[PDB]
Amino acid sequence: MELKDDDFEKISELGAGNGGVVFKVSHKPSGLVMARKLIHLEIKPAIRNQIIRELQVLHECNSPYIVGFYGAFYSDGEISICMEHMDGGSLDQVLKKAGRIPEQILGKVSIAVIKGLTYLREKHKIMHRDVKPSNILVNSRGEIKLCDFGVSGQLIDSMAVGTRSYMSPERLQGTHYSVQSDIWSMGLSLVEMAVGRYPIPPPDAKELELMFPPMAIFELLDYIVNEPPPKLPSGVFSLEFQDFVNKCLIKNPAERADLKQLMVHAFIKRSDAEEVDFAGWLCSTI
Ligand SMILES: Nc1ncnc2c1ncn2[C@@H]1O[C@H](COP(=O)(O)OP(=O)(O)NP(=O)(O)O)[C@@H](O)[C@H]1O
Ligand SMILES: O=C(NOCCO)c1oc2ccncc2c1Nc1ccc(C2CC2)cc1F
Ligand SMILES: [Mg+2]
Repeated sequence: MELKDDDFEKISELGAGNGGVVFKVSHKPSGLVMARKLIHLEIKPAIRNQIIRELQVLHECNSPYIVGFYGAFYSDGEISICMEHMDGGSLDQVLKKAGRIPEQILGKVSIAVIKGLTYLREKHKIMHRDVKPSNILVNSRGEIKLCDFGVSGQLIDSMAVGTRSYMSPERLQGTHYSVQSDIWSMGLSLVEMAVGRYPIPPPDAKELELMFPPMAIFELLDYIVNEPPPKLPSGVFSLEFQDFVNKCLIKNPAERADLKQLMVHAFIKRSDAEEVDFAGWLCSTI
């Protein structure tokens, strides 16, 4: 069935970001609750068609690890993407209430992200391009799914920054980037979720014993691309987790681990085995 603007009705607002705003909406004709992302773009009907046309491949993106697609259309200066409402929000949100995320959970998240990136790569030749905690959604059935990935080339072009980059050093420095870049974004996200805050600059020895100003733009990018990469603090994380993220945060994208390798890494194999009531822990956390 086709989706259109008048067939919808706002329930609440799920939040916004750089460029987009997302509503919890009811699709009157189906009765389905959906998340509707609106993206403001002043753009000629020729390209706004190609964008909508390119977004249709989302209908073919079905995975337990990828957020469901209902449909996409253009309204009034805004292209809408309608998707599965994830009643548990983004890991960004859960990080806020949770403070830290237990290594055991993170291992479950890691599994989802890898399988999800793998799905997008293997079955669609799509790289994510924007991996961070807010584009990893969770729900009450304990599912973990990726969203806001780079399906439509033209949309990418039409959106052509903030105070926190999850961009790999190679992408910060040029155009010489690709799927390895997502691995970095993951690594960083995990360290952030692991620790409780954005890992750059790394915490003082003090700040660490405590757990257990905001940087200038250039000052931060200059760190990412030129200082050694962040690390899980010794001691309170398994040696396997530490190696996992260290492999993700290698500065040279060709030396950096790839999806193949991470999938059979000690940490993943170990997390695969662990009995974790992710669902139970999530709701407990809310
Ligand atoms: N499908 C969804 N279901 C439930 N909540 C969602 C969904 N999509 C987005 N959200 C929420 O809406 C918030 C803002 O979404 P979004 O416009 O994509 O930007 P962001 O990921 O928060 N930050 P940014 O990537 O810098 O724009 C997210 O943090 C989620 O909490
Ligand atoms: O959200 C994006 N950027 O977030 C900044 C907004 O504040 C985004 O950037 C894209 C670039 C190219 N094609 C698509 C998207 C896309 N959005 C998107 C992609 C996939 C899905 C799957 C159905 C769940 C949902 C989406 F909303
Ligand atoms: Mg987003």
